[PDB]
Amino acid sequence: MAAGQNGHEEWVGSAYLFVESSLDKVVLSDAYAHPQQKVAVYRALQAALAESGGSPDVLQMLKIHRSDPQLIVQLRFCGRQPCGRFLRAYREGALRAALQRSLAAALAQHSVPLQLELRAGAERLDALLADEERCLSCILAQQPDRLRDEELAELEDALRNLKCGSGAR
Repeated sequence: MAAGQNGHEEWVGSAYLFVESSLDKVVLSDAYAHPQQKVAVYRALQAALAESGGSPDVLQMLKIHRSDPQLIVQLRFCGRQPCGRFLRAYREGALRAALQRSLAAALAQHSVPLQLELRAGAERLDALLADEERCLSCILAQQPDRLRDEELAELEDALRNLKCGSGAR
């Protein structure tokens, strides 16, 4: 156990994710326009991150951005441990999306190909799979902005109290 001066170790930034079903007959982005849908999607996306290593205590969504025929979601980071799981789990999530397309016909969908892309700077999703250290430089290069997300922060904080996982029994 060594120690002396107070280390700062500050690692936090914002990342943009694009989610689309690759379908031009359904306008999914418009559906997220409604506020109730954004909040409902808010909990759905939060649970999905836990599977990839994005717990609501370390990784949270700052806000949902809607632009063009795609959905943009802002993510926040703080712990390095859950950060490595976030990018490593991202590759696995993309593979899972391919399964949904084959399962679409099997269940009741002609085809629902969904995919996630990362845009943190000049490197895209294919530019982050090769080097993992670079993704941190891009995500950390851009500072977050809570000036316009003050209302969202209260909404996610209220959501935390409603959810009670890890029961004592």
